[PDB]
Amino acid sequence: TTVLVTGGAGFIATHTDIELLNKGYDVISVDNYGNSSPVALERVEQITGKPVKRYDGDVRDEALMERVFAENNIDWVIHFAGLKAVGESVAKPIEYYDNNLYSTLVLLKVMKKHNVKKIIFSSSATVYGTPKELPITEETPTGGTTNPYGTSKLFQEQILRDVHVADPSWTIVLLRYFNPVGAHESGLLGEDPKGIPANLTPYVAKVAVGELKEVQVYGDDYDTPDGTGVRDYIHVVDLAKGHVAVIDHIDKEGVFVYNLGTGHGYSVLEVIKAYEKAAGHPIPYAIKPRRPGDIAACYADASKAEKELGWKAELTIDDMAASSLNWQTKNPNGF
Amino acid sequence: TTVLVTGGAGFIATHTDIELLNKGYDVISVDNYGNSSPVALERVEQITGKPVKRYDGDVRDEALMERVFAENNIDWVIHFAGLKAVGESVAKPIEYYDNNLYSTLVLLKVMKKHNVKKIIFSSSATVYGTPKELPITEETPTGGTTNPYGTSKLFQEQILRDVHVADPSWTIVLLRYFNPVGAHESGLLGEDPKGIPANLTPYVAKVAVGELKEVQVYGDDYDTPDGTGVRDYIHVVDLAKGHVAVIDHIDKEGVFVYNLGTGHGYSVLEVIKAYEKAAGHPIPYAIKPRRPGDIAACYADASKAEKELGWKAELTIDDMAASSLNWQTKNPNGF
Ligand SMILES: NC(=O)c1ccc[n+]([C@@H]2O[C@H](COP(=O)([O-])OP(=O)(O)OC[C@H]3O[C@@H](n4cnc5c(N)ncnc54)[C@H](O)[C@@H]3O)[C@@H](O)[C@H]2O)c1
Ligand SMILES: NC(=O)c1ccc[n+]([C@@H]2O[C@H](COP(=O)([O-])OP(=O)(O)OC[C@H]3O[C@@H](n4cnc5c(N)ncnc54)[C@H](O)[C@@H]3O)[C@@H](O)[C@H]2O)c1
Ligand SMILES: O=c1ccn([C@@H]2O[C@H](COP(=O)(O)OP(=O)(O)O[C@H]3O[C@H](CO)[C@@H](O)[C@H](O)[C@H]3O)[C@@H](O)[C@H]2O)c(=O)[nH]1
Ligand SMILES: O=c1ccn([C@@H]2O[C@H](COP(=O)(O)OP(=O)(O)O[C@H]3O[C@H](CO)[C@@H](O)[C@H](O)[C@H]3O)[C@@H](O)[C@H]2O)c(=O)[nH]1
Repeated sequence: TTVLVTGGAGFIATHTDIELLNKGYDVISVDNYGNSSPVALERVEQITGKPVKRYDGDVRDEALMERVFAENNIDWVIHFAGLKAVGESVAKPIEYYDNNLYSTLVLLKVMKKHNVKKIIFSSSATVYGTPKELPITEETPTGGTTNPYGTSKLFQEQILRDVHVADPSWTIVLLRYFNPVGAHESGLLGEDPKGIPANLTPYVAKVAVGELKEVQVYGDDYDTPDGTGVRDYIHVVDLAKGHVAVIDHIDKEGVFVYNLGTGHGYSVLEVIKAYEKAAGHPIPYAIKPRRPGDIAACYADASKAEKELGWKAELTIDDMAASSLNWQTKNPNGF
Repeated sequence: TTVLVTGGAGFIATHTDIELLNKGYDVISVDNYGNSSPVALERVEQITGKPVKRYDGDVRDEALMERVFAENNIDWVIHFAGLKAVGESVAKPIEYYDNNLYSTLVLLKVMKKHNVKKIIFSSSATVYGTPKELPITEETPTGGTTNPYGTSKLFQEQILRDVHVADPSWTIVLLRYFNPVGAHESGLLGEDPKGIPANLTPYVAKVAVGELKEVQVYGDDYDTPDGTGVRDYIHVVDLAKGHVAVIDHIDKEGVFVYNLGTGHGYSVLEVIKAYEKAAGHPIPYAIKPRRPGDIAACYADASKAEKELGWKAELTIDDMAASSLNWQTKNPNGF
């Protein structure tokens, strides 16, 4: 079984690539390295002793995607390629919509043309907006999105649902990830965005090891116990394993929806404290204004994925922080 | 004042082009003639005695759109370019999403780059789905869309709203058209799609003049008085005049929303009867199964546009049918 992994050099993709290769799948990557390094795929190969067939370029490049499908016999696609910062999306809506919607559309066109009709889409807790109830289930209504990123994910979900209406031989798996953190136990791979990290934990990891000065806490006036945002952090290895469980268990047509989270919510301040415990020293932080697009609190009821896929994310916030720092200590400037 | 009219050779665009030119605006067209003829723009020029500067090609062609903006000093854009059949959209979602979303995204990118920040978007009563109340106002909730076409219009509305969040110097006018019908009084221009017409009235006009055999009535089991779909038909000339009223009256930043309809709903059977009255003979029809994506009934409360723009659509269903047949009798195979 061959899996095409778009954005295949990114944070969640590289961890997924490991888990797929360890389970004897063959893996192909396409990535434009806008938020990642080609060295990450070298590390996947190092960890697994298995090849990743690498293509360099943009998922919106129809000629490139045509080559990918013409040169390979692909069974499944996992579509990670996307821009993913809630705050940046509010400021750069067209960059987000172009990248995120048009990558999906070009990919679907090529997949249809080659009759490859099994996709896992990297969707997001952001599709629930300000959650109608907590914890969030797959029955919690979507919509009320607060930022173009989240809107783009909900749009993409609908586009995919409409592909299945028009051709019900498709298998569409909408995985709504919550907030992955951490690194493969080896410390040879981890989260390495380009520029200043937009996500909380890679920023915190850099402050812990002295590569950035001060954690910027975006808002302390949310309707949460300590005022800072609450999220369901999931170890990136657990999330990666979730993808293998889908491909292991779903071999029929249909639209399938799963929340992938732990069910444990942690505030920003609690995350910093988990890193302080892992580092053995204070990590400087400052209270800053709210970031546009952020909501107060979201976390998952992932019962459905446990029942249907046999999968649960049990690595802890301490496992996340420790594995993160292990990577960052060994690789303080990343790749 | 120069207006770029994308889809500028289409049904509603060509009527709008006339009304703009008669009011002393300068008009530029870009169209790929997927559902129209270049001859239509010759007829606009004939009617008005004014030029239409013509570009041939696709709004998704960034190099073409760059040329359009580099070669001309554009004040306003009216974005008509789109695929527009509810039923076809259910069967061809990716064609619809690609054409409709990516044309908009390429256009916005170029407009931003040239600091042209005034747009009228051709939106649709379909954004209301199955209407929460009748008649529909601009306060009627959107969503519940029943077909990828309608979904694509609601998506585009949100993309445009997000452009204004990111740069509130924009003027965004979302015009939700109901169902335009009819032809310029000259009969030298009218509705001329390529292929078998997907809309009701061009099909009915062709059956009336013997160019098609039988009106296909899609469903007679809707929750309406006679069982057939109910719509708010608006004379295409009134709708065209609505666009001039926007540009005449709105010269400030902001997001502005208008329903453009008559407030008079007519069933399919009533439309056929209006054409029979205009033709002076029966027009054969048959009851057929429902078309995917169609809803029972929608019509507009257009009070807001009357107050804010001084505009009302008062041409009648008889004016629509008669002007339609006048065009079709003079041009039985269109252009
Ligand atoms: N918290 C999370 O990190 C989280 C949660 C839910 C969903 N997601 C989604 O999961 C996916 C992956 O997230 P991640 O944390 O691994 O981010 P990431 O930035 O590390 O990975 C995405 C990758 O896609 C690549 N890419 C982006 N657009 C591309 C394009 N047009 N063509 C080719 N390559 C492109 C980037 O270069 C990068 O390697 C994204 O779609 C994201 O929205 C992430
Ligand atoms: N009842 C109606 O007809 C109605 C109601 C509400 C909204 N609308 C919207 O109004 C607009 C115009 O409707 P119309 O009835 O004039 O249809 P139309 O098909 O006559 O006009 C649209 C035009 O756009 C052109 N076009 C389509 N995609 C293009 C692309 N990518 N690049 C260049 N040109 C392209 C076509 O060739 C055509 O000339 C559409 O966006 C439609 O969705 C129509
Ligand atoms: O430097 C930072 C970064 C973040 N935060 C806060 O930390 C929390 C998590 O923020 P972040 O890591 O930016 O993640 P989210 O915005 O919750 O979004 C992530 O999680 C979503 C699913 O929940 C994914 O879809 C997104 O792609 C991914 O970026 C939020 O409360 C932020 O306000 C800070 O205080 N400082
Ligand atoms: O051959 C036909 C065509 C249509 N209908 C019916 O006639 C009505 C109008 O149909 P149609 O002309 O296809 O228009 P709509 O589907 O209502 O959509 C039009 O009106 C929308 C705004 O209401 C626009 O956004 C769309 O682009 C435009 O195609 C509907 O009840 C249809 O079921 C028939 O019975 N036979």
